[PDB]
Amino acid sequence: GMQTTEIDLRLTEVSQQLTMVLVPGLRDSDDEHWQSHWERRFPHWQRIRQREWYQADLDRWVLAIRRELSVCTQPVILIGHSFGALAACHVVQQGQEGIAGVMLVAPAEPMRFEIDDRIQASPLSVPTLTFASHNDPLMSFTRAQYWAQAWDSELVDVGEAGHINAEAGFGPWEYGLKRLAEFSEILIPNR
Ligand SMILES: [Ca+2]
Ligand SMILES: [Ca+2]
Ligand SMILES: [Cl-]
Repeated sequence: GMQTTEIDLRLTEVSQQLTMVLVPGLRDSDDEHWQSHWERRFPHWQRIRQREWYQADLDRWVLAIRRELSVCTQPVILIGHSFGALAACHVVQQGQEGIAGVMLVAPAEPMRFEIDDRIQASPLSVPTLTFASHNDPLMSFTRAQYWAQAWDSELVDVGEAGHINAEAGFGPWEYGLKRLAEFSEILIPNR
């Protein structure tokens, strides 16, 4: 990457004070998925685990994120993909403490997973960044705009990026790391 060394230095400093938590969606994030690239690149970043990944169940994802937060010593940034991003949203909306910010990458339309009754179209109590594709099967761009506006999130148009997964080339996704660095630095307690 053109900006790799500067990305890594900046993110290494952010990590001295904030903890990144990776939240995958359905089936987990495979080895070539950006969340997995990022985990290998930043081995101190955290990642949720659970026994079953193949059934969308909001409460299981929420329970996994809660488990993860219970042992965090610093404020967390939740970095979600698809169903994982919905879970990140729901946990913040239900009033979970210890969250500095959330990054929602290709959040799914709640109806696709029959959780339209659990995700509110209302502001998230913390700073939020949302990345939306124009050819994501689970979320139209105009609906991404609707949700971002409702959630009071910044909306980052990544073009035709499919579902923002390995099959689409994400992948190392240095641009996501760059944006994360920008966003997270303003959340650091002592900068
Ligand atoms: Ca973990
Ligand atoms: Ca229904
Ligand atoms: Cl998903």
